[PDB]
Amino acid sequence: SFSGYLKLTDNVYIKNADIVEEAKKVKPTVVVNAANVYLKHGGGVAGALNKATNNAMQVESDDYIATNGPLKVGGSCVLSGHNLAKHCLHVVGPNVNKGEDIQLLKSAYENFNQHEVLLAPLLSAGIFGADPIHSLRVCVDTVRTNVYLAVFDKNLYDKLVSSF
Ligand SMILES: O=C(O)C[C@@H](NC(=O)c1ncnc2[nH]ccc12)c1ccc(F)cc1
Repeated sequence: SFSGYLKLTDNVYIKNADIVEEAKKVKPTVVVNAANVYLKHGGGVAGALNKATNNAMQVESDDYIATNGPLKVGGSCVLSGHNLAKHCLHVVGPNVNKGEDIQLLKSAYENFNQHEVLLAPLLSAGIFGADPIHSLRVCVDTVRTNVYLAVFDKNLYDKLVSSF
């Protein structure tokens, strides 16, 4: 059901789209969230996905943290996708604006290999502060399963495709 995506490799596809609108249209098995270790979904992709769930994502996330403690940078957990997908894979890429190690970006993308197909944002890009051209290269060199990337910023999408 994914449509209008540009094929970058055998398994990586990309589109200039709002991941919330894409998830509402496709209802994928898995939507990836650009999470932090506390699952505090304030801004960026996380804030937008949580708002689309009417805060149900944050209520579920707070119960998960109260039981399990925080995730590791480079780690993930599978929770409900609520009204957006069957599941949400919350993945923690390093936040360069918080001083985190960019070398953990490959470990973050490895979580995608546990799922046959995913709708996802570009990890550690945007307000997480990493070079998005680097994030796209690590994605295509790490993920082996079928990944549909939704890039919100139009200017960024154009820059990523022309430089790929
Ligand atoms: O412009 C971009 O694609 C990069 C940016 N993505 C979004 O904020 C983004 N991407 C897709 N759908 C969206 N809907 C509402 C926001 C949103 C970003 C990626 C990872 C991250 F950790 C933080 C931000």
